[PDB]
Amino acid sequence: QPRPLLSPPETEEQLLAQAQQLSGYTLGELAALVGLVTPENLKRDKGWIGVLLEIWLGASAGFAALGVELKTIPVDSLGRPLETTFVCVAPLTGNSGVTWETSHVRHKLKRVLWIPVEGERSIPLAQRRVGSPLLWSPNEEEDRQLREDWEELMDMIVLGQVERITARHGEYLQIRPKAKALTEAIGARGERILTLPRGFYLKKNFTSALLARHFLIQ
Repeated sequence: QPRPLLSPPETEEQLLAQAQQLSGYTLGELAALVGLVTPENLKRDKGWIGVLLEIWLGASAGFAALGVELKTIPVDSLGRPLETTFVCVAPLTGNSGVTWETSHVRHKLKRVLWIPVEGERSIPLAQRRVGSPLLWSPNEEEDRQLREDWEELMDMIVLGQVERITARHGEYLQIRPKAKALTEAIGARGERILTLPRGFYLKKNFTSALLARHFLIQ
């Protein structure tokens, strides 16, 4: 029977052991154990699940230390990703001299704690359960492909071909509009263009394969 961490995890094994303690419990049960009330619609408190997990993952403090990025991931009653996963915002101006090494994507992705949560809309927020957590780092072959995708997409962005981008660019990573708003960028001629703000995303089949791995034998 779970209890929130009296202090932040001092190691990633401590952080994972706790995350695993919340598997099977619903957001409503986890909030009731901490004196919180689950909204009836997340749209009113857009960042509610994040605060709750942070309270449980140790000290609200009224993971940057451990070097592990926490990422919730919406899944179905079977634990498979419902959608595309957002990594970070893709800036269309002022990203020169930036590399894969000093990129926020690689940073945020170097070591991740995936926390599956049933994200199916029709399910009352309070009845959505936490799945099985998974600490993950891209292997050398995945990290080369992530670099290939990041360099390609940033190349297009800076070369003035952001509108030329589709889901066909990048095997793992993807750039999709972050969704009214328009952000400034560079065109095919180098001219100024207004466009939909963008973000780096990970394909569904990618987060899908990684959560499913440990199940397979032979």
